[PDB]
Amino acid sequence: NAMSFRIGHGYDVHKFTSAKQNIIIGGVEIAYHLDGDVLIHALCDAILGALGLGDIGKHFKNIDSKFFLAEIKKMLDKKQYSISNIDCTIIAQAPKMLPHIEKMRACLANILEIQISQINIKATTTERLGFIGREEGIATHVVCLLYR
Amino acid sequence: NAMSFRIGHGYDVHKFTSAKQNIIIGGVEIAYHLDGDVLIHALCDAILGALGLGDIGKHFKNIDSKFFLAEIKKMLDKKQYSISNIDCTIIAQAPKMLPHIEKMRACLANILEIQISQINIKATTTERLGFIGREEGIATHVVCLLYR
Amino acid sequence: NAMSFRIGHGYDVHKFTSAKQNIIIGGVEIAYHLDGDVLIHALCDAILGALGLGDIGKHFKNIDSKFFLAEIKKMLDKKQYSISNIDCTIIAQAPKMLPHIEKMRACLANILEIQISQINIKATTTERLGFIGREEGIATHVVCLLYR
Ligand SMILES: [Cl-]
Ligand code: NA
Ligand code: NA
Ligand code: NA
Repeated sequence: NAMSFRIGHGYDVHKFTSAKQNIIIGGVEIAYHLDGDVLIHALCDAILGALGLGDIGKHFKNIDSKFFLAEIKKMLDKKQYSISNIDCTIIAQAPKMLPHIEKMRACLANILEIQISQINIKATTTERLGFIGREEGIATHVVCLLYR
Repeated sequence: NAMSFRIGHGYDVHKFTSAKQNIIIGGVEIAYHLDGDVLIHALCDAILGALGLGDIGKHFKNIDSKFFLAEIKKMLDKKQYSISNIDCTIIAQAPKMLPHIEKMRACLANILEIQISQINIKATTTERLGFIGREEGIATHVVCLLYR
Repeated sequence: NAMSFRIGHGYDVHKFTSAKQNIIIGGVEIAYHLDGDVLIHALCDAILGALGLGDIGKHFKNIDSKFFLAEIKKMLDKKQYSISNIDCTIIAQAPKMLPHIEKMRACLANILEIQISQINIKATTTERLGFIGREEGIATHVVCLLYR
């Protein structure tokens, strides 16, 4: 017989939220900001993308994003596709990703039950240009290849 | 025997054109702006990309973009490749895409003569950052996988 | 038997460096600016990406970028994968790429020892929006598909 391959692509952006002092109003103290895991998000998007399932939005807060990834792993099995490989590009002026990347790979390879060598995570910069260069936020691109 | 797979990638950007009142000059009324379907454009690019055909520019105005997509469908057949699947990411702060996405999928699946499940369209935002966050325009990323 | 496919994705950005007159300080003349091949860079990233090898950074200045591409060609052989095809999107408001693209394709197809038709290079614009629209720099997206 023959086999089937499918590509997904996720893209996500996270805006940094500056922490600023809590304020009192009408005598009550309100902590504020002025959550989302950008990579796992783009990754879920890529996988549902490859499957013609739309995005994470079609299927669904403060729960560890790892959970969602685990639900996507199940949806993946029900559709009877496997991961061939995953490639990730984190785009950030900062923080510095390099120290944490292998941890990310092990973490996700585990949840997804593939080999570390089947999921690549690299980080680049915009060279201080655009909203990412000004450190207003970060983005990630994910591509996945699925097989049956 | 064996089979062949090929990846394309399109990327397109559309700048919004503000509608502003018509002006008279030298006594003649001139309507102005201060056309392109961004998705079908990136999509054509991805397909010609996968085939080593360059871009839509290598092969060619106000004609419905669906037409071009139909010519790309023919070029695809002459090269004897088929679509495995297509993944699309629309990047926009607005308008709101969600209501129109299924229409897009049906429309394009039809022209391309594949299953709706073979073409995925998702929409994300830049979270109000960069030119897209300021609503100056929109972009789309397309990836396609082709087989023989 | 069966075969294996793998996707890579590279993304690179280059900031233009304005040439401005040399300055003298403490009586010594210092030439300054206020190097990297963006495409070959994203391309290497895509290939190492597909292989679960991280990025060019994991494996390594003023040497012709073609060299690095040639080392990536060797790493590719040691892992025993082949290029199915490569798709490149150069994002620039300028300079004008169109005249130089075929040269790029021949150059890289040669080093990589594949057919010109196996590597596609297209160029688009941001329509004068964002850092690329303001001509502050350029980016490239590469996707590659590898087989065994
Ligand atoms: Cl900007
Ligand atoms: Na799809
Ligand atoms: Na190609
Ligand atoms: Na990989």
